[PDB]
Amino acid sequence: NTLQKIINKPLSDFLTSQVRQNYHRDSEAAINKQITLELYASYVYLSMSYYFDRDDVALKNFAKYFLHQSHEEREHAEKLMKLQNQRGGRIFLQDIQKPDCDDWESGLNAMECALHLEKEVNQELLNLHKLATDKNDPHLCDFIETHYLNEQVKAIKELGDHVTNLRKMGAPESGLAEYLFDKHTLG
Amino acid sequence: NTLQKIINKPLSDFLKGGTSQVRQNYHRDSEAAINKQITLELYASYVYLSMSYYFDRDDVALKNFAKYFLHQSHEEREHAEKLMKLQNQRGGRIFLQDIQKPDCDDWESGLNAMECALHLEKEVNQELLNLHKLATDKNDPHLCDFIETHYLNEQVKAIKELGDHVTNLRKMGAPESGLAEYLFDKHTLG
Amino acid sequence: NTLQKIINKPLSDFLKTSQVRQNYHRDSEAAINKQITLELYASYVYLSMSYYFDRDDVALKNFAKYFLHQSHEEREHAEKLMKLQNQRGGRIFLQDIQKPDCDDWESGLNAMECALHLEKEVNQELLNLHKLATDKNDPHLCDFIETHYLNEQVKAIKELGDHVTNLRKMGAPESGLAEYLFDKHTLG
Amino acid sequence: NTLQKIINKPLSDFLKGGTSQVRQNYHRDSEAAINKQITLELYASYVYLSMSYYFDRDDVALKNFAKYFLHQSHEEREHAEKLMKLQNQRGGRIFLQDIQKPDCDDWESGLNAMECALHLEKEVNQELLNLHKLATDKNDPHLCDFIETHYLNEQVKAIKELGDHVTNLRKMGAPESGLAEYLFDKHTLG
Amino acid sequence: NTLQKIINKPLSDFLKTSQVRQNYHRDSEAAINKQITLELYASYVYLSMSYYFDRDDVALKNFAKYFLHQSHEEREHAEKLMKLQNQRGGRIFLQDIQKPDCDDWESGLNAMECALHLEKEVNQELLNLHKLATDKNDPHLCDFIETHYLNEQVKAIKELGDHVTNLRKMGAPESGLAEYLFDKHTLG
Amino acid sequence: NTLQKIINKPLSDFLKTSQVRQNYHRDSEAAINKQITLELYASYVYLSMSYYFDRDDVALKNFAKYFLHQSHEEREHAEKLMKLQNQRGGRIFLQDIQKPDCDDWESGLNAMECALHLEKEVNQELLNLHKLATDKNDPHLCDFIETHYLNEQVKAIKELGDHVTNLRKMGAPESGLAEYLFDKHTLG
Repeated sequence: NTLQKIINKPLSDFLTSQVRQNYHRDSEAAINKQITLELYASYVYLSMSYYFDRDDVALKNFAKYFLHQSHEEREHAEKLMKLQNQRGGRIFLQDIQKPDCDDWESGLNAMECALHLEKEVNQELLNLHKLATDKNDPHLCDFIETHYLNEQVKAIKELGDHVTNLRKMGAPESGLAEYLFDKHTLG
Repeated sequence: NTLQKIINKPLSDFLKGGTSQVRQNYHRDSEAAINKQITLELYASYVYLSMSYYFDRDDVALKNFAKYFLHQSHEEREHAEKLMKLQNQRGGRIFLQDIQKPDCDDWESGLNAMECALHLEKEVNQELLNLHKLATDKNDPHLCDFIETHYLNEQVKAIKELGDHVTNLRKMGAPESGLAEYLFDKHTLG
Repeated sequence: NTLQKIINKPLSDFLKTSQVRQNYHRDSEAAINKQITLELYASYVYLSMSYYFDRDDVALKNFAKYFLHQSHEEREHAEKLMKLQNQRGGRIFLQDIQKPDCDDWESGLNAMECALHLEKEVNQELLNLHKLATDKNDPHLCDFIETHYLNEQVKAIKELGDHVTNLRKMGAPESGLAEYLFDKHTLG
Repeated sequence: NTLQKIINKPLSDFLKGGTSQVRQNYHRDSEAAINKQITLELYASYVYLSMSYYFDRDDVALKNFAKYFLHQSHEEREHAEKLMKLQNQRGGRIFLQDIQKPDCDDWESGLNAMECALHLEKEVNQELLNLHKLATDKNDPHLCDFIETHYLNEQVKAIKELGDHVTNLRKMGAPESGLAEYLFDKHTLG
Repeated sequence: NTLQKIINKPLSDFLKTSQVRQNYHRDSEAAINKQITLELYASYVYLSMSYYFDRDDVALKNFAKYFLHQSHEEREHAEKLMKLQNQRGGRIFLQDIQKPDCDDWESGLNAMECALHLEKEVNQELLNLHKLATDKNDPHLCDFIETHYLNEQVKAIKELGDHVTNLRKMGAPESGLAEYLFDKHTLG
Repeated sequence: NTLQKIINKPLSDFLKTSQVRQNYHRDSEAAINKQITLELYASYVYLSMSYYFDRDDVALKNFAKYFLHQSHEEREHAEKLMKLQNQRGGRIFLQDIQKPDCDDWESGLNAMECALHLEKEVNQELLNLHKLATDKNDPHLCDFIETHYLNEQVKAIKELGDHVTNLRKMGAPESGLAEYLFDKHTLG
């Protein structure tokens, strides 16, 4: 899992200003690591979106839904870069690795992969909050809380709801199920 | 059922002790039965509240089933508040009691929840009819007309709608077809 | 005190795996179920308080309106905790809602004083809930309590203290004129 | 600096003596530190007020520098009023003290004033972070969240903006170029 | 009395050539700096007064609003004197703003009485400032004090005297009902 | 130049029949996937430029806005190319987006010059892509390039050249006043 590979790199791989105060180098590095995760997640959703744009898949609202998710992730990354400059840290950009799948199989499978991805990103934001708590950085703790933590919980709950419905309607075997879910839930 | 335990409790247990300047032709039994009816409406409110957030679960995820029962829970609380208003209007004294928890935490499906709601509404309707019989026997025409205009047709309408909902879900294959409950959630409750 | 009895009940009485569950301890899950019954109980107290002032021998309509509003706010508090429980993957476990401690709230001052004490007892449980979430390293739960309960609780306590003060300075418990004018000028 | 004398004064000197019906989980140290923070915000208000009318002088005459610092002076007074509101909300007692005069009557230029404002905001931010550490140690989550939502990001935003202002003025030749301060006054602060 | 101490400070403590300066004596310049600290001090007293009535054990919201407004008016008075100082070519010389004399203002009546006395003490200094400007043959300074301070001071004194009278006739210091009704009907 | 390494990569590395595919050569499908990578890379470069000027030691807000908008336009270009790939029956093959060459652009002039070079390099690959479509007799792909990229590329290059000229005339990278005034008057 290339996502798990990014999560396992040390903080030193993601590395004085007049504005800097109470901003630990570990926090600065973790913010740069979080930028990479958000940019990667944006790439995964962009890939998912145009998979459903294929003539042999052709689920238009699945495509719209994941495209909007991709733009939300890109917006998260840009707000993290803004925070980095606000605190006096320096942005250190890395390669955005390609997603692990070219073919996402089905609408149910794509929602299951999105649920897994959001829970893995949530764990990193939780570890990022723990690091900011250990470094006594309450401004960074507040930033993570206000902008991410409840947004991840809602995204995870919404993806779980979508997974549950698709499985109860007929799993990926019923192409009728994915079509009707595309119209009635994502429409 | 916890409902039956409330229904079969002696009337005098719904009185504060076990005269208002406004009290007139308001029998102690009627005052007691109004307090009993408040407990039933509050209980029914709790049942629909439990039902509502069952469908809000990530492993059930029927948003309109959840919205529908939450609205019903609020209507029941409103019926109870109006009965408390009536109790004070006639000079009775409100005597509250524990609101017992519902019998289930896990309703099985949209069909089963509709069916349990149908049974609950008929049980509450029966107690409302007994309350009317008591008001007739005590020659309380104001109480009789109060029950008629505010509860009797509303219970009949609720009972008819729940039956329609049960019927439609059964015809689409509700217990087994998750597609049936999904499309009913969209087309009828949405 | 029924409320003290609920507060002293152990966490295990508020219990008995989800695809959305993450970093959600069983203790936090039980404590959310505990807080749900506290808010439901508080809603019941205010409901009782409200219709006491609707009595023909009390007849303070704005006291009644004030407490009925607080009753609906506590119910909304409870419903948002049930929504949170499902958001995090816990299982809602409902208990009996005990009847309020009083049937007769005596006066407007006395009802305000009981409301102040009730809101302070609920605040303590919220602070204990926040402490448990901090120990369990649940920042989302910590933030949820912070944004939705702590400042609202502090504002509720300050408003009730203000009300109790004005009523006492007006001569409330003896002076029925004081409670009438307070009902008109502050709650009206 | 007069600021450092306030910061290093013992906590108990910011208490009235040296229980409210609403007081709950509000430690004496927190009550003292809120009174200390009020003195700092009032001091910062005085500093920006002195800065503002320096640029209003006929021999300085930078109208937008004057408007900018006067607005900052009003924001600081507003922070102090809100802390007095919080003190009463939690049952503490407001204890005021002398607002010491600023250290300068003659700020040297627009750049120097921006730089002194940058230093003052970082000094106040540091005391706000110490106040948060104290509220954490006393397990006061309401106070922690109050400081977070109302001061911490606002201080970071103020600190970033002042740094931008200092940077731009230095790049245009601010200390020596009066043209630089004139055009910055027009294009950035106007 | 901190205010008496400021008033008794000599003019030389409020000092230490401009192209705009004309007919502006160093005495007038020092007296403007003195008046600035008086208005700043008065703003501090009213601020203290305001949040005394915001206390949960006082809880008179319109008293608090009234005094907070007066605090901002005194601050605006001070800022206009700083603008005048620069208009005439003087140099602003800021001093410490002393803390108010009281922490506890006792009651609404007592706060109004202290406000009346404060406004009368500031009025005296304004009249002394106008007298100095007349002796120095500074008609612009005389006119500035006339249009911006004298009638506003007289109106402030008359309004506070009215307030003190109504509170006393209502039974203010003993009767908490009086101060509550005055807060609602006159300040509300 | 990381850009050149992408440009010099063979077409076979950009490849991993549909009912809609018609007259769509495998080389064109691969070259579309290559152009997607180029537009995504350019988006990354402009995003890096944008937040360079957002730094507190650079602090040119309109430079930052100008490049952020350019970064969104490049990403919009990439999304329309993926739409084209699916329209013609090709299969999107995504690759790593390489990090930009510089973390630290030196100034507004240097960033503008680097943008000028980048757009010219992307224009050359679009012209090669048009040449490939011409040789494979793909008039639909030729027209797609003509209408959506060629004139937009020419307009971007002329604008960037205009900006570079003005910045150099005004005082080059040495005048910080020049970059500030250009930021206000041209990019504002």
